[PDB]
Formats: sequence, C-alpha cells, structure tokens
Amino acid sequence: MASETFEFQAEITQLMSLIINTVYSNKEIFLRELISNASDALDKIRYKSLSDPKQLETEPDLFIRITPKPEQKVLEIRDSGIGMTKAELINNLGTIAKSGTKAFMEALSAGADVSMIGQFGVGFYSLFLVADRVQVISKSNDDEQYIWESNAGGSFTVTLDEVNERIGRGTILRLFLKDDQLEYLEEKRIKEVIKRHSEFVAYPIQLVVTKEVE
Amino acid sequence: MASETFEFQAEITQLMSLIINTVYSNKEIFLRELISNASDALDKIRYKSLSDPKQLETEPDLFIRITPKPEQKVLEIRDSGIGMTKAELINNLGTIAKSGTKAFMEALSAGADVSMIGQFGVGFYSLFLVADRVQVISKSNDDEQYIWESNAGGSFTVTLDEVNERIGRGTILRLFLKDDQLEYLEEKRIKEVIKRHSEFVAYPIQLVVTKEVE
Ligand SMILES: O=C1CCCC/C=C/CCNC(=O)c2c(O)cc(O)c(Cl)c2C1
Ligand SMILES: O=C1CCCC/C=C/CCNC(=O)c2c(O)cc(O)c(Cl)c2C1
Repeated sequence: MASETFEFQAEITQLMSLIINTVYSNKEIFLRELISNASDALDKIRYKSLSDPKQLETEPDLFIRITPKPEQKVLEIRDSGIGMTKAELINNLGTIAKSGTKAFMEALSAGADVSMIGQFGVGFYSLFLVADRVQVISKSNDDEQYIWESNAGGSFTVTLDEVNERIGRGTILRLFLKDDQLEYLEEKRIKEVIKRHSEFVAYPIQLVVTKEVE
Repeated sequence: MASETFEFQAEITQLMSLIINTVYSNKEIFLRELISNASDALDKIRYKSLSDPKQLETEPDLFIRITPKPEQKVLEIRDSGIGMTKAELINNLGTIAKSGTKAFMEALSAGADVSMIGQFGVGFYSLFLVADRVQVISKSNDDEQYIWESNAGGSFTVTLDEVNERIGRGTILRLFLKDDQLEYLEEKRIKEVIKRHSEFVAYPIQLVVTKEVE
C-alpha cells in the first residue's frame, strides 16, 4: 500500500516542538489525556447506538485496553469507540487548526502545568511528552482501517492498513516510547498513573501483561 | 484477498474425524504438541541462522507465546520459529499424506492414549481435540505472510494475509475453542498443563494475561 503525505497545520507543528522541547515535568498526564480521548470515543459510539444498534455489532464490547510491548519499546492504548475515517484522521490529527492551540502555547510559555493541555482541546499531542514516533490506527464503521503516522516532523502519512490486527471498530494509539520513558511499559507504574488521574471512567480499563512461565 | 481452496488428503480427513469424534480424555496434550512444534520451528531458524545471521533480523527474539482471547473464545499459540511458505502450508498441513497417519489411526482404534499422537508425526491434528476451527498464520523469511484455515471439513483455504498483525517471522496457531473447552483460556489451567507436559523447553514460554485495572 502506497502512503500519502500531508503537512501539519503550522501552529500544530509549533505546538509539537514546544511539547517535545520545553516540558520537563508531569509527563505522566499523557496517559490521562489518551484515556479521556478513548472514553470520549466510547461515549460517541454508545450514544450513536442510542438510536441505532447495528453500530455495536462490529465490536460489541466497550473497553479501553493498554498493552506494553517491551521488545519494541512500544505502548499501545486501544479503545472500541466510534473510530475515525480516513478524512477524519487527516482533519482531526494535523491539517486543521485547533482553536485552543495558540492559547495553550501561550499558557505553557507563561508557566502553565502541561496538565492544562486538555482544557485547550489539544491533549492528543501530550503523547509527544513520552514518544518520538506515533502510529494512530483507526477503524470507523464508515470506512476501512487506516494508519496515521508521525515522528513530530512537519508532515504525517496516512496509509490504508494491510499490516496490523483487525480492530472491529475503534482506535489504537501506538506510541514508540523514548529511551528515558520506558517506565510506562511497567505494570506497576501504569497502574499508579491510572489510579492518580483516571479514577472516574465508565468503561473497563484492561491492562495486558506478558509473563514468562517458570 | 481472494481465498484458494484445497482438499485434504483422504487419510487426514479420516484422522481429523477420528480425533474429533472418538477421543474423550487427555485432551490437554494438544498444548504439549503445539509447544513441541513451536520449539521444533525455533530449533530450525536457530540452526539455519548459524550460516546466515541475517535470518534472525526479521525477529531477533526466540520465544513461544500463548495468548487467550476470551471475548472471541480464541487461544493463540505463537512462536518466532522458521515459519512456513505458502507451498509449505499447503503441503505440510493437508495435501500430502503423512507417513504415520494410518498407523496412528489404527493405534488409536486399538485403545492407544491420544498422547501417542506425537510419536506418529501428526500431533498438529490434536488441536481438534479442543477446537472446531483453526487458522494457521505463518511468515517465513522466504515468503509473504499467509493464512491457512480449516473447520475440520474436507477442504481448507489458504489466503494472502492482509488482516492480522505482522509477525516478523514464525507461526501462530489461532484456535477457535469449542464451548466445553474454554478452561484453556484460563491462566491457572494453562500453567498447569505446561508444568505437567512441557517441563523441558529451551525457549521462554510467555503467557499474555489481560486484567481489568480495578
Ligand atoms: O481524539 C481524537 C481526535 C478527534 C477529536 C474528536 C473525537 C472523535 C471520536 C473518535 N475519536 C478517536 O478515534 C480517538 C480515540 O478513540 C483515542 C485517541 O487517543 C484519539 Cl487521539 C482519538 C482521536
Ligand atoms: O509443524 C508444522 C507442520 C510442518 C512440520 C515440519 C515443521 C516445519 C518448520 C516450521 N514449523 C511451523 O511453522 C509450525 C509451528 O511453528 C508451530 C506449529 O504448531 C506448527 Cl503445526 C507448525 C507447522
């Protein structure tokens, strides 16, 4: 499958650099932001099923699932929410201006805790606090499975997915963690962050742990 | 991808029917057989890498990995062994007569424990003790990733894989468990069976467990 390349909207490119280069503390809130986004997407498929039930048939179970993949230095956060079409990935994750982007960059430069990022609608980008590369794999009932990929350059790619597991419906954030942020692969640390920041979630949060049989 | 359909060699169809219909006890040995096959495949890539270290670069870690997927009533057994090309899947898993097939069917009808199946070189088919459907997903350094699928009919399908996760190299047995054999989804049962039958394995056996964060 041939990939397509897109340029980030200018302020998003600026936001990404500010996040990667000027934020030193409270990185762990990336997980809160990603859990919140997942919860949001789960709400929308659930609501959209409030007046149409066939929607859930692609993935009847509603969940958030976190999967450390230590060998690849990867952390995946999956949900069975409403998902994103190809156009939605392109529009929502880079090409269109987010209204709060500038205000957030100003706030941050003024000394704001990065925890404030969600208040501005750009919490997705907090993932760059811990990862230097990300693939967003998404399946909406309304489209085929796609892969959005960024390395915090100035452009991203979108590719029809012929390489990852089928998700019936929903989104996977595949974070390629930085070498100094591998603590987020660890069961105990993941649990701690969830308990501190994601106490009130309406959906099961599953953690996938791989143990050697001795 | 369009599927290709192939007929099973006659005695294999017979073997499958006998396994599914006449074996009542010691079903758990299916796991020993599948673990042994995985170990075998891991031996072969390891040996072959002796004269071609680039062989491992597709998947540097040598492991066996067991993943229960309760939602789907599925149990996966994965290894990063040498894998099978498209022709190998077709030849090894259905079209070619296995020399011990007849002798095993006779032994079984004479009262032999099914545990003896490995002795006749047909241990793969023990999976039908617990599953009514199986997909074998395989990736050899020498070919593309393929899916072999059977429901113990008289025919199987082989399909170029554009729907599952990329394995770097190796084989996944995806067992669709029968409703009275779901005990093999449970961490405790799996550990028990490994401890009894697969005490001596040269490769780490990893078990992937999914737990809700409470
Ligand atoms: O928030 C996102 C940008 C669009 C904002 C509006 C939400 C749309 C509903 C579907 N949202 C999603 O797939 C989704 C998700 O499930 C988990 C996530 O970590 C992220 Cl980043 C997203 C995408
Ligand atoms: O044993 C198999 C039939 C061919 C016998 C000779 C083995 C060839 C080397 C590659 N073997 C495999 O991919 C393999 C595996 O990794 C795990 C398994 O459960 C099974 Cl059934 C197989 C295939």
